[PDB]
Amino acid sequence: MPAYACQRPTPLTHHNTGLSEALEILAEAAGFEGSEGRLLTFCRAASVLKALPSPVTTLSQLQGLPHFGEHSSRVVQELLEHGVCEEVERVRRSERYQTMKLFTQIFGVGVKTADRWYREGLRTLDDLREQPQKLTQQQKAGLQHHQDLSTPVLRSDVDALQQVVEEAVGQALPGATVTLTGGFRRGKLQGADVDFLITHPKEGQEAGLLPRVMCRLQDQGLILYHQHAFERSFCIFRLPQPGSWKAVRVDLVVAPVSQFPFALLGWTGSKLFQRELRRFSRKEKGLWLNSHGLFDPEQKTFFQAASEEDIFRHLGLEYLPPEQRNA
DNA sequence: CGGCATACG
DNA sequence: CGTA
DNA sequence: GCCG
Ligand SMILES: O=c1ccn([C@@H]2O[C@H](COP(=O)(O)NP(=O)(O)OP(=O)(O)O)[C@@H](O)[C@H]2O)c(=O)[nH]1
Ligand SMILES: [Cl-]
Ligand SMILES: [Cl-]
Ligand SMILES: [Mg+2]
Ligand SMILES: [Mg+2]
Ligand code: NA
Repeated sequence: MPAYACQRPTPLTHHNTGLSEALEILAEAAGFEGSEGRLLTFCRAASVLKALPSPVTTLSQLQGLPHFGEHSSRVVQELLEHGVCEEVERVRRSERYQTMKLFTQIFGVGVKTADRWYREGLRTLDDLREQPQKLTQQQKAGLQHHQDLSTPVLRSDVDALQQVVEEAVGQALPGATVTLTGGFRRGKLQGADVDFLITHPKEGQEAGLLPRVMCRLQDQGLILYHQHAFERSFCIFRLPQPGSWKAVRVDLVVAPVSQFPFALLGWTGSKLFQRELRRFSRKEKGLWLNSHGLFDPEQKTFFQAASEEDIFRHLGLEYLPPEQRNA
């Protein structure tokens, strides 16, 4: 078992679901308290279990696994012995955890805002609605649309949405393309949103594209919310339903075709996979990775990539398809 | 102990 | 600060 | 919280 998640296949479904979900509660709770290091260890421990070829049935099977020390091992031990971990249940039940979870789920609210509101005594969505003066326009939208946005987007929803985006993109710039990325590209059957990557085969033609796309979508009546030169858009989209419609989150990003492999890798995730891949690049290979490129700071040169495969090869890593990046 | 991914709106 |  |  290698120490970095980008060094091993992680499938979407696996053999240690209950154990990884318990560790991810502790990870989440760590984040709500601002402990990014603890969050990372619990996420990595969880992810290690996702990568195992069979269920953990005894504590000894943790020996030598990376990211399992005293704390994570005890969590697993208790689940194996009793079916529950007391620390985990205590977190689940706590007012702090439940309210930070509820508040950070709102589009436009992060940990810092949730925490402030929590300290101010606020606890429910209706608490927030009563004092609407204190909300940003983004948060107002997030709160109005919260019920719809809390329902999963279905894979079976995605194609219709992609078609609508393609129509607008084609008018904005003939020849421009739309690629499904994010969780659905990793094989998820549901998601919190739909993430699309846009480019054009002629380098440079994509400059100024996203505002054109957004204005067209808004003219079609499809945009319930968006922030408006830019290259990322975080929207709320109108998605048809039987006799009605629902709000869904849609992310759009534009990249030049030279950067497309880096953007595709970066947006396809998982989020933990990308963090680990970047950490690996920098700490093991001395190369700086982001969604735009891969930089050698000694030669002061960028690696040209024509494919994700190129990028894995330049990092000396075995290729992982998107389905195996579910760290 | 230091480090923990990296960027855009 | 928010967001991916 | 864990790794190197
Ligand atoms: O903090 C982040 C968030 C997101 N991302 C990158 O952006 C991608 C989409 O970010 P996302 O929030 O849409 N998550 P996703 O994996 O699609 O699952 P879901 O919750 O169902 O939408 C993620 O999969 C990462 O590749 C980051 O790199 N860092
Ligand atoms: Cl589906
Ligand atoms: Cl980036
Ligand atoms: Mg997504
Ligand atoms: Mg997204
Ligand atoms: Na939020």
